[PDB]
Amino acid sequence: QPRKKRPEDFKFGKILGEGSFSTVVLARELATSREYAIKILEKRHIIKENKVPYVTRERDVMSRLDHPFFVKLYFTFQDDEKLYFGLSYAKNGELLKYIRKIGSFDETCTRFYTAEIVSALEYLHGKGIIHRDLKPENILLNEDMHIQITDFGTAKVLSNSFVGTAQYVSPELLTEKSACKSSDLWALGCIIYQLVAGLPPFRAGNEYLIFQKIIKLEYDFPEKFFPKARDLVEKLLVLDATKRLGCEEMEGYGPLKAHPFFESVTWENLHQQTPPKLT
Ligand SMILES: O=c1[nH]ccc2cc(-c3ccccc3CO)ccc12
Repeated sequence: QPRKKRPEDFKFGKILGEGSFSTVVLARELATSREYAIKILEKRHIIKENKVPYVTRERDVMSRLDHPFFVKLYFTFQDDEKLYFGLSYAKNGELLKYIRKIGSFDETCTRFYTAEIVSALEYLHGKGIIHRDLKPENILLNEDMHIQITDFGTAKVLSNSFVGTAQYVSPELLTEKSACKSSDLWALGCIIYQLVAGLPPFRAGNEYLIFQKIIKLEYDFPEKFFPKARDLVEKLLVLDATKRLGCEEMEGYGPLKAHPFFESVTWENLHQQTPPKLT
């Protein structure tokens, strides 16, 4: 590989995002003119907080991902106080940003971007990995407007430690501290609802209220909801995780990709296709 890089190799700029144990900063590599999104983590804070297992697992999962619908790790290096991860810069930002600005997607865009997410999850789960915190803030759009899914600190590599954003948490989490590939499919059913309705399916004044509706399966479809989308969503937001379309007990991604909502989809070269214009 090329020699290890250093902070001094980069012109740092704009902060792209702030996590709890990391900041992501836009950097341009001097020698190449390339722009990376560099995730910076301070060792003391990680060690103090007992996150070494999470930082490690993050780097490790990201090293194993070789697929266009995922953020790529290009390099890592380290000074005395900090860790740096050279990641793909997603030029167009969060999917949630677009949900906000156009309110919700028409059927073509829902179907295109839903399909990409399904195809991303098929690959991920193929390698025995659970994202565990899938959501519109985690799904970035590169400058071609294809998705790039990020944020793998909280991911789990198959062979129950209490993660998740409230809106997208699956029942089994609230019930057994359990998580499986189907937890991600739950999140999918939530994200789909949100693409169409323009809003997460379970919403309440606070986390506890949210968790209540979730385990009760307490949410409703607006009348304008595309029927074939609604139908698919109903086969994902199933309290029983062994009966969610797309999971191993349901015989996997074949039946999920076969679902009528995806009738017009060509799964085979999704990232070669030209994304429908939003809105
Ligand atoms: O461009 C990026 N590449 C890889 C990761 C990444 C991550 C973020 C981020 C970071 C922290 C909190 C929220 C967010 C979401 O905005 C932004 C841009 C990128």
